[PDB]
Amino acid sequence: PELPEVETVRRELEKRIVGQKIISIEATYPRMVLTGFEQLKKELTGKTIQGISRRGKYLIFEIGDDFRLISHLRMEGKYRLATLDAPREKHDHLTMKFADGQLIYADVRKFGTWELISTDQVLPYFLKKKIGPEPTYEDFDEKLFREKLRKSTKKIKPYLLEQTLVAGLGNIYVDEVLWLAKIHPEKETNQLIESSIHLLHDSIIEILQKAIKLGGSSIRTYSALGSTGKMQNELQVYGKTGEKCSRCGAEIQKIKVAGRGTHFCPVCQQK
DNA sequence: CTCTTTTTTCTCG
DNA sequence: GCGAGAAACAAAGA
Ligand SMILES: Nc1ncnc2[nH]c(S)nc12
Ligand SMILES: [Zn+2]
Repeated sequence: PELPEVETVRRELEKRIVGQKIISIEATYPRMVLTGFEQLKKELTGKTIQGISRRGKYLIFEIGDDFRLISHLRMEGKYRLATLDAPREKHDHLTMKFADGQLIYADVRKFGTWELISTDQVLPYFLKKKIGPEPTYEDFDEKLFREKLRKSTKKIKPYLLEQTLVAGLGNIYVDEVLWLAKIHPEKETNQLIESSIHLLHDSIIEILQKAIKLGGSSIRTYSALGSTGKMQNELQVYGKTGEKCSRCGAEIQKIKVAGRGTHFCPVCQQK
């Protein structure tokens, strides 16, 4: 998932599991708990979920006053709220069991991670990761964004994907943002003019906030939190290779940029 | 059978 | 410090 999908999961979890006491925690893939599974099971069993927050693409469970469980879903991670008697599915790895149901984490590729850290170590954790600002008008300052772009010779798409200029863009939304802002993904950032940077800054906020409002992109929408998204119906370029651009009518092209599949309109996004 | 395709963090030169 | 490519892993399609 990208930031809008993670935010959708966050909202659903906030509505449903806040106030729930964890009865037990089980793992079939304990290796994904980077801070140690037995240690996490010992610390969190019997504790109450107080809230769910998010930073970039990271989900943060607030459990008791002193613990935070940092979860990253990476490429394919999925949570679901299931009955206590629900059968196990092939790629289910972890479960938090409550008195009236359970929260199951599944991940085909086993890339997702869990890390148990203390409340006062959350802000240093994200400082160490060098995560950039949230994509909001309040936190995403265009003036610093402009200065960072001016100083670099990096290509705009991979630089945006680094999460340092702004947090939360992944392959789908970076392609969508660059098409909306009429910028070629291989454009060197120090070549961008002030007006293009302004459009890019606002397009990042607008696309991500629209995707959040629509419940994220669910191209494969089934039996998991955040699966009822409608943003996939609003995609203009991502996965639209060979289809026509809604603005000019040229065919959308797919290329490889820094190892990622990249979808763009060659007319609207001049090299 | 092989090769390619689908977030983060590393090695290598 | 940099870019390129690989690594973690599983599965589907050409
Ligand atoms: N954390 C990242 N660093 C570099 N490139 C990236 N592409 C995506 S998606 N995430 C990252
Ligand atoms: Zn176009």
